[PDB]
Amino acid sequence: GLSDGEWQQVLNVWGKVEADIAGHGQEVLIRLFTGHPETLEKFDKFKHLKTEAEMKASEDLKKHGTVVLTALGGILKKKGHHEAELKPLAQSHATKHKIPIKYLEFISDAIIHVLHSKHPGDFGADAQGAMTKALELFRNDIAAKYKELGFQ
Ligand code: MNR
Repeated sequence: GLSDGEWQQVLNVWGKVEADIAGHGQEVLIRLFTGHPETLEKFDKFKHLKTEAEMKASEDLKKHGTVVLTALGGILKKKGHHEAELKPLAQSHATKHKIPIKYLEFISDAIIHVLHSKHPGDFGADAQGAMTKALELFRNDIAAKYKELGFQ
């Protein structure tokens, strides 16, 4: 797990996200979609978005970004005690949305990129280490649920 110090770093970084949840959410999804276009195909509501301009101009994409990061923030603030919060997410993503764990790796990487991009020089080595651990933990706990379900 993460140490108390590490959790404190994670939630300190998360302060940045909470000052502009929609802006961070939007940039994360744009980073995901642009770098990994196959991921767009998992969203019937975003498949029409043929350019990054269209993405940036989509109010509904920003709205979804807010839903996404609010859910992740809820999870993070549990500091690893997130079984109740994580289980239904794991299950909807495997069973309904059919999201391979690879795409969760992609979005983890996107969050790290976006934090650097929006806060250059203000996302230190220790912070990146802590946030990365927290995201791997999220990812790994989801992967356990995927295995249970036999979802690939
Ligand atoms: C590559 C694609 C996917 C990735 C990566 C991804 C990563 C993440 C993620 C990681 C930080 C969090 C937190 C996250 C959280 C959500 N997510 Mn998710 N998600 N996610 C979807 C694709 C993806 N998610 C799709 C598709 C829906 C349904 C969208 C619609 O309303 O049409 C959805 C829906 C949701 C919903 C709405 C409730 C539900 O359906 O369970 C939440 C909350």
